[PDB]
Amino acid sequence: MKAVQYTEIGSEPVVVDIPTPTPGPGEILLKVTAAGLCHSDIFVMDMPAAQYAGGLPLTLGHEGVGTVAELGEGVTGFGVGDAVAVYGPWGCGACHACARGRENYCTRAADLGITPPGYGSPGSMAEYMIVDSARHLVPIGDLDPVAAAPLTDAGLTPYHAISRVLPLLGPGSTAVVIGVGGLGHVGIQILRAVSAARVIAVDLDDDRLALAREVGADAAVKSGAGAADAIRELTGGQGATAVFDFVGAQSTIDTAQQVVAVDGHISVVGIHAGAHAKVGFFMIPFGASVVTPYWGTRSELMEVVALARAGRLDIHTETFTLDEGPAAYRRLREGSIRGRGVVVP
Amino acid sequence: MKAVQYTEIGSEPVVVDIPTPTPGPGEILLKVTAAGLCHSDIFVMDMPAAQYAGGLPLTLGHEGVGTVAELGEGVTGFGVGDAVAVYGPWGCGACHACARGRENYCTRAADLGITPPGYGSPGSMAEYMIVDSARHLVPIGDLDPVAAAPLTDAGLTPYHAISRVLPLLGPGSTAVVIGVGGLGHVGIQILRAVSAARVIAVDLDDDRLALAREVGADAAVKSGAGAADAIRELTGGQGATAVFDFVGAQSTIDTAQQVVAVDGHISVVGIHAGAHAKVGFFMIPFGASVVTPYWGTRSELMEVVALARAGRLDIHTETFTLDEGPAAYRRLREGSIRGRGVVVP
Amino acid sequence: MKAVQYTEIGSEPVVVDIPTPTPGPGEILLKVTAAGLCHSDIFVMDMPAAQYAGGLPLTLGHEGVGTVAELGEGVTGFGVGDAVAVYGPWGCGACHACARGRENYCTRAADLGITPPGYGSPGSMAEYMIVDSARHLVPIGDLDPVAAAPLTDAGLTPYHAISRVLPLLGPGSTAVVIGVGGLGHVGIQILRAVSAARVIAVDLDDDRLALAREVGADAAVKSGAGAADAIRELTGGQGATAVFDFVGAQSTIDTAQQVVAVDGHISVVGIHAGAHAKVGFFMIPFGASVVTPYWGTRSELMEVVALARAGRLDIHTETFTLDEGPAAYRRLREGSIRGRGVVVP
Amino acid sequence: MKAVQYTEIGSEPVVVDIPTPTPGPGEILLKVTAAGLCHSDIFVMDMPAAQYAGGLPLTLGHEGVGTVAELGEGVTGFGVGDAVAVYGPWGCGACHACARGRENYCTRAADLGITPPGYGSPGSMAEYMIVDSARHLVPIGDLDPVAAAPLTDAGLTPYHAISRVLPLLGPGSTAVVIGVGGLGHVGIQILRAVSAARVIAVDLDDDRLALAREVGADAAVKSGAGAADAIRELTGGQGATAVFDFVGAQSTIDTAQQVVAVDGHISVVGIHAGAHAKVGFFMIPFGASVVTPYWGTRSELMEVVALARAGRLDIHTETFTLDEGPAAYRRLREGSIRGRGVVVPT
Ligand SMILES: NC(=O)c1ccc[n+]([C@@H]2O[C@H](COP(=O)([O-])OP(=O)(O)OC[C@H]3O[C@@H](n4cnc5c(N)ncnc54)[C@H](O)[C@@H]3O)[C@@H](O)[C@H]2O)c1
Ligand SMILES: NC(=O)c1ccc[n+]([C@@H]2O[C@H](COP(=O)([O-])OP(=O)(O)OC[C@H]3O[C@@H](n4cnc5c(N)ncnc54)[C@H](O)[C@@H]3O)[C@@H](O)[C@H]2O)c1
Ligand SMILES: NC(=O)c1ccc[n+]([C@@H]2O[C@H](COP(=O)([O-])OP(=O)(O)OC[C@H]3O[C@@H](n4cnc5c(N)ncnc54)[C@H](O)[C@@H]3O)[C@@H](O)[C@H]2O)c1
Ligand SMILES: NC(=O)c1ccc[n+]([C@@H]2O[C@H](COP(=O)([O-])OP(=O)(O)OC[C@H]3O[C@@H](n4cnc5c(N)ncnc54)[C@H](O)[C@@H]3O)[C@@H](O)[C@H]2O)c1
Ligand SMILES: [Zn+2]
Ligand SMILES: [Zn+2]
Ligand SMILES: [Zn+2]
Ligand SMILES: [Zn+2]
Ligand SMILES: [Zn+2]
Ligand SMILES: [Zn+2]
Ligand SMILES: [Zn+2]
Ligand SMILES: [Zn+2]
Repeated sequence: MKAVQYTEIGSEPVVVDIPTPTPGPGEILLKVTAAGLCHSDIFVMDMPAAQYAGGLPLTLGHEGVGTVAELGEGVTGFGVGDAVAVYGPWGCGACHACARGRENYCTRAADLGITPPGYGSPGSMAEYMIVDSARHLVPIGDLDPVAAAPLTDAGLTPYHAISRVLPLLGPGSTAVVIGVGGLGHVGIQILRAVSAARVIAVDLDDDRLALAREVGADAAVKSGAGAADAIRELTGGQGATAVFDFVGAQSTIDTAQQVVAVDGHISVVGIHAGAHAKVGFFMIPFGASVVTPYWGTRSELMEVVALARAGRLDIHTETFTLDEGPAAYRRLREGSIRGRGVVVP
Repeated sequence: MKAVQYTEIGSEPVVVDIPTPTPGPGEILLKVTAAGLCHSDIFVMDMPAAQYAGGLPLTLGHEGVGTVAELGEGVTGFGVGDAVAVYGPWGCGACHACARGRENYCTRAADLGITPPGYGSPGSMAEYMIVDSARHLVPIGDLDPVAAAPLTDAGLTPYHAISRVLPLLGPGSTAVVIGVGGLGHVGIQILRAVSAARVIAVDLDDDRLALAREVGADAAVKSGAGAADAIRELTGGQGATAVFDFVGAQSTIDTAQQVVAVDGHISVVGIHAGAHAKVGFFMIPFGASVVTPYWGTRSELMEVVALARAGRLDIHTETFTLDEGPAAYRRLREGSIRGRGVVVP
Repeated sequence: MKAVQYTEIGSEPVVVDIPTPTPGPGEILLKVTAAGLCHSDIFVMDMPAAQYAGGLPLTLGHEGVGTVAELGEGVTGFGVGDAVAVYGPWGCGACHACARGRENYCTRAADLGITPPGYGSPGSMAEYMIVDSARHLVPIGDLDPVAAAPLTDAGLTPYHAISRVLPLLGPGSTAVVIGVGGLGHVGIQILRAVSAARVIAVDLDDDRLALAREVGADAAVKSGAGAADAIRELTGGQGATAVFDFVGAQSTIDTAQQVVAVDGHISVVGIHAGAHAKVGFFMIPFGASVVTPYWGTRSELMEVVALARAGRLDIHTETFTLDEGPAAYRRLREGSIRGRGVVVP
Repeated sequence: MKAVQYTEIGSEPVVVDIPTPTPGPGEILLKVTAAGLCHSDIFVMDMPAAQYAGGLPLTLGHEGVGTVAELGEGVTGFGVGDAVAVYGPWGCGACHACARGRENYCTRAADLGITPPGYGSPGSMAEYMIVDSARHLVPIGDLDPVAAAPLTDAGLTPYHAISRVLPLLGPGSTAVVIGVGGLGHVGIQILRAVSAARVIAVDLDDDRLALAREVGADAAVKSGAGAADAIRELTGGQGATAVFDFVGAQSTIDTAQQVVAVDGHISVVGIHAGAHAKVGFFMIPFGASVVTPYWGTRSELMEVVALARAGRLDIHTETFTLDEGPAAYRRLREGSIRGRGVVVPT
C-alpha cells in the first residue's frame, strides 16, 4: 500500500510502498477515507534526533477516519463497512484516568510503551491503518470523511481545552482565540455552539481574520504588538475571561497574560519550544489559571462528532492525494492552507 | 486608642496613640479582641516606595476579630456585643463576582478606591476598628478570639486555594503543602477535613515538620534540593495531584513543577517578588494547571468558621500585646513564631 | 399614584389610587417603566384564604424594571435616572445562601418576614415602586423596558432551572420544554444560547408550537397522551436528557417521567396544586434527578441581562396600560397572550 | 464446583454442584475469595415471575472479590494470582456513559442483553466465577478479601450516591443516613472521609444506632414517626443538607422530605416496591433535588478501594461458608447480620 512516512531525521517525509497490515487479536484494520495534516507533525519532524521519540520509519497522520475493512480475532461492536473516527491519544484503558475515558492523561502509557498513531505507532496517512482496540473507534455514520478527519484533533483538542473551563464562559464572558488555523477555526465554532461567550479571534494573516468572521467570531484582530490594546478596547478594562492560545509563541502567551481577566484562564494549546506563561504575583491577574492541555477524552470526541452531525461545525479543508502528502506539508509550513489539509487515499 | 502603624517606608512599625474612630452610616465599630500577624505584612513593609500602595500612616492587621461596639446609622443584622470575624478582601458588592460573594475577585474595587483593612484602610491591630459594611462581618459565636483571628486569612486563603480544585482531591490523591507556617499549618488541617487526600508537608525547619505531623500531615519532607525526589518516592512516579505552595520562592515553585501529576494543580499562594511558575510544554506535565489565588470568598469564610466550630481546626498561636506588636513582627521575620502570631488588645 | 391591587380573596384585582411611597434609609424609589404579568399571580389570587400569604391589599407585579427616581438615605452606587431591573426573591443578604447571591434559597427570609415584591411587599404594577436595597437592582442600560421586564422572572426562572443541570446539556443532548408561554418561550432561547442541546417544545396550542419554532425550537410536539411517544420517536429509545416542565400539571410531569433519559433530569417549574413527580424505583429511570426550582440567583439575573444585551433573547410581549391591568389578567387566565403581558405606566 | 443458586420463583436459594466454568476469549476466571450478601438479592428473590428478569437457575452474588485463576484468549493487563474486585454493573463499554466509566448508566446494555453478575449473569457465590472483560476488574493488592467484597456494592453504591452531590456537603452541612445496614454503615464512613458533613444516622434497631456511632456518626436516632422532629431538633429549622435513604420505604422517604433543607438533596437508594418521593410544590422544599441512583462508576470503585487501602473504611462483617449461604439469607431477611454477610468459599 501507499503511505507517507518520516524516514530520516531532518528530512521531508516521503511517499513509500509498504505491506498492507493484517489485524491481530483485538485489532481493527481500517480502509482510510481521510487523513488530516496537523502542525504538530511539523513540530515532530523538526525535533532533533535526541528528542524525537516517534521511531523511524513512521507513517504520519494522527487525524484518521475510515471504514472498517477487517476485524481482528475476537473483535465485536463493529461491522465491516462501518464509518469510524480514530480516537488518537491511546492509553492503557485500566488506570483511574483511562476509566473516565481520559486516556490523554493516562499515567501508564509511557511505561507500557503505548504510543499514538502518527507518533510511535503507524498513522492514518496510508491506504489502510491498524487500530489497537475497539474502544479507540467512534462511529461517524454518514458524515463526509474529508470534513470528519479534522474532528479527531483539530476538533477534539480545542474542544477539550474549552471544556476544562466551560463553566467560566457564561453570558457576558469573552473568549479570545489566538491562531485561526486548523485548530483555531474549529475552536471559534465550538465556543459559539457550547457557550454564550463573545469570541475575539487573533491572527497574523488578514485572510485568516476573514475566515474567523466567516465561522462566527464576533471580532477579529491583527496579532502582534498592538493586539493586547486592541482586545482591551473591545472588552473594556475587564479583559478576556479566557484566552485559547493555539499558537503558543512567547509573543502570543505574553499577549494572553496582558488581556486575561481576574479569575480567568489561559489555555496554552499551541507548541513552541521553550515558550511559557509566567505565573506569579504581579505578572498575571489574581485567580487567572494557566494550563497546557493535551488532546482530549473519549467522551469529548463523541461530543465533537455530535456537533458535526448537528451542523454546528463548518470545517474548512483542502484535499490532497497521498502522492501530494509531502507537498501538503510544505504548504502547511509556509502557512498557505486555509483551514485543514486532508489527504484522501 | 493604641494602634500599631507602618509610618515610613523602610522602617519598622511603631505603637501610636490615635483617636478612637466613630462609625458613619452603614459602618460598624468593633472592639478588637484579636488581630493576627501575617507574613504579607512583612512583604508590604518591604515594598519600595514606588510599589507600596497602603498609604501612610497605616494601621496594620488584616486578620481581625472583635465584638460589635457601635452600629453606624442604618445598620441592621447585628447587635452590640456580637462576636464577629472581619471578611478582609473588600469589594464593591455589586459586580458579577461580588454578587457571588467573590469579593476577592471584584473587578471594580481598584477603580472605586476600595482597599482592605491593613492595606489601604485601617486594620485590626488597634483597640478598635471600623468595618465598612455589615456584609463584611461573619458571626463566630463563642469561638475563642485568639484562635479565631487567623481564620480570616491563615484559614480563608488556604481554604480558597484548596476549594478551587477540591474535586481533584479524591481518595487516592496526594496534596503537598509547602511551608508549614501560619497559612500552611491550617491548610494541612483543611485538607484533612474536606478531602481524602494524603497530605505531605514540606518545610526547611525540622520543628515545622513536627508541627505538620501534629496537625495531621501523613508525611513530612525536608525542603530544598532533595524534596522533589523524596515526594516522588512517596507518591510513586505518578507525582502529587496538587501542590499548595505557601512559600512561593523560585526553588519551591520549581519543586512543585517537578512533582505535580499529569492533570494536577499547583497553587502558588506564597509571595516572593519575581518568582513564577513556567507553564509551557516540556516544562510542566500535560493538564497540570497553575494559579496564584487571592484571599477568599464570603461563603468560604463562613465555611472556615464552621470548621472551627466543629473542632476540625487546631490553630497554633502565640499571643502578644499591642506594645509587643513591633517585636512580634521581628519574631515573624526571623521565623520564630510556631504557627500564628496574634495581638490581643 | 395608580396601582393594580389584589384587595379581597377570590375577587379580581382592581385599579386603585394610593400614595406615592417615599424611600426610607437604604431604599430606592423607582419610576416603573414596565411590569410583567406572570401566571404565578393567578396561582396566588386563586389560593384559599387559609393558604394566601401575600397580605391585603397587595400591589401586584414581581417582574419590574424602572428608572431610579429617588435615593433613600445613604444609598450610593446608583444615580437618579439609572435604568434598572428588580431582583425579586429578596433574602436576608447575610446567610450562606445569600452570601453566594442565592437569595432565592435564603434560609432566614421567612423568620425575618422578608417577602418579595408582588407577594407580601408592594409590586411593580404601579407608577412607582420601592426596592428595599441596592443589591436588588441590576443595571440594564439602554435595553427596551418592555422586553426587559420579563427578564426578571420569565428569563431568570428558566435560566436558573437550566443552570442547575447545564453540564448535562452537551452536544448530542436533548432538552424538552413543556409549555411555551412567558417562561417557556424564553427557556427555549436560553437553551439555544448556553448549550448545544437539541430543543423539543411541547404545548397544547398549535400557535404556541409556532411561537416555539419562531424562537428556535428544533421540533414541536402536541402535548397530551401522544406526546411521550412523539418525543421518543424524535430522541430514539434513549429519551430526553432534560425535561423543563413549565406547566407542572400531573399529565405533563407524567409525560416528563415517561421520556427522561437514564441519568437525566426533570425540572418541575410550573405550579399546579397537588401535582408531583413520583421518584422511586421502576417509576423513573435510574439516575434521573427531579427538582422544583425557585426563581433564581443575583448573578443569574446579571447573566440573563447579558444575554438580552447580546441579542440572544427575542422576548414576545403585548403591552397594556395600568387601567388595562385587570383585563390583562383575564387575558392571561384564558391563554390569549402570545408570550408575556407587560404593563407600561 | 459448589455454588448458591436461585432455582425457582418464590423458593429459597439452594446449594448446588455445577461445572467449574472455562473462560472464553476476553474472559477471566476468578477463584472467589469472598462474596457479599446484599438485601437486593432478597428483593430480586421476592419479585413475582412476571417481573423477575434474572433467569433460572441464577448463581447469586453481585459483590465479588477473588484471585485471577485463568486468563481467557487474548486477555492482558492481569496475571494469574492477582487479587481483584469485580465491577458489577456491566455495560456495553462503547456508549457516551460507558466511555466515562459510567457503565451503571449504560444506555445500550438492555438492548444488547448485558446483565450483571448475580442478576442475569452468574454471580460470585460459588468457588469460581467468570468476568466478561478485564475492564471489570480492579486490583485490591493485599486487602483482606472478606472486608473487600462489600466495597463492590456496599461501598460503591453509597459512594456514588454521595459523589452525585458532594459539592453540597461542605463545612456546616448535615448528612442524614437512614438505615445502618451493609450499605449504610459504609456510607457513614465515606461521608466522614470525603466531606466535612455532620452525620446523623437513623435506624429502627438500637444496636445499629450503636454501630453507627462506632463508625463515626455524630448522632444516631431512632427511626419512625418521631425521627423527623428529632433530626430537626439536631439541625435547627434549617434541616438536613442531604438525606441518603438506604431503606427507601414510604415512611423513610416521608421522613426525608420532612427534614431536607432548601436547595438540599434526597438520594433514594433503598428499594421498596411502590415507594416514592413526591416532588411537587408544597410537598418538598424549593431546590431540594431527589434521585434514585444505581450502583456506581468504574472510577468510583477505584476510589472506594483507595479509601479501604488508606484505612478509612472499617467494614463490619460476618463470615459464612457456601453451605451456610441459604441460612445467611434467612439471617439477612430477619435483620440479624451486624453489617455485611460475606460467604468465603473453602
Ligand atoms: N495541545 C495539543 O494537544 C495539540 C494538539 C494538536 C495541535 N497542537 C498545536 O496547535 C498549534 C496549531 O496547530 P494547527 O495545526 O491549527 O496550525 P496551522 O498551521 O493550521 O495554523 C496556524 C495558524 O496560526 C497563525 N499564527 C501563526 N503565528 C501567529 C501569531 N504569532 N499570532 C497569531 N496567529 C499566528 C497562522 O497565521 C495560521 O492561521 C500547533 O502549535 C500545533 O502543534 C497542539
Ligand atoms: N495569596 C494570598 O492571597 C496570600 C494571603 C496571605 C498570605 N500570603 C502569603 O503566604 C505566605 C505564607 O504566609 P505566613 O504568614 O503563613 O508565613 P509564615 O512566616 O508563618 O510561614 C513561613 C513558613 O514557611 C517556611 N519556609 C520558608 N521558606 C521555605 C522553603 N524554601 N521551603 C519550605 N518552607 C519554607 C518557614 O520555615 C515557615 O514554616 C507569605 O508569602 C504570605 O505573604 C498570600
Ligand atoms: N418555579 C418558579 O419559581 C416559578 C416562577 C415563575 C412562574 N412559575 C410558574 O411557571 C408556570 C408558567 O408561567 P407562565 O407565566 O409562563 O404561564 P403562561 O400562562 O404564560 O403560559 C402557559 C403555557 O403553557 C401552555 N400549557 C398549558 N397547559 C399545558 C399542557 N398540559 N401541556 C403543554 N402546554 C400547556 C399554554 O398553552 C401556554 O402556552 C406557571 O405555573 C407559573 O406559576 C414558576
Ligand atoms: N440503588 C442501588 O443501586 C442499590 C444497590 C445495592 C443495594 N440497594 C438497596 O439498598 C438497601 C439496603 O441494602 P443493605 O444490603 O444495606 O440492607 P441491610 O439488610 O444490610 O440493612 C437493613 C438495615 O436497615 C434498617 N432498617 C430497616 N427498616 C428501617 C426503617 N424503616 N428505618 C430505619 N432503618 C431501617 C435495619 O434495621 C438494618 O439496620 C436495600 O433496599 C437494597 O435493595 C440499592
Ligand atoms: Zn495534531
Ligand atoms: Zn491509563
Ligand atoms: Zn495575610
Ligand atoms: Zn465587585
Ligand atoms: Zn412569576
Ligand atoms: Zn439569607
Ligand atoms: Zn447489592
Ligand atoms: Zn454503554
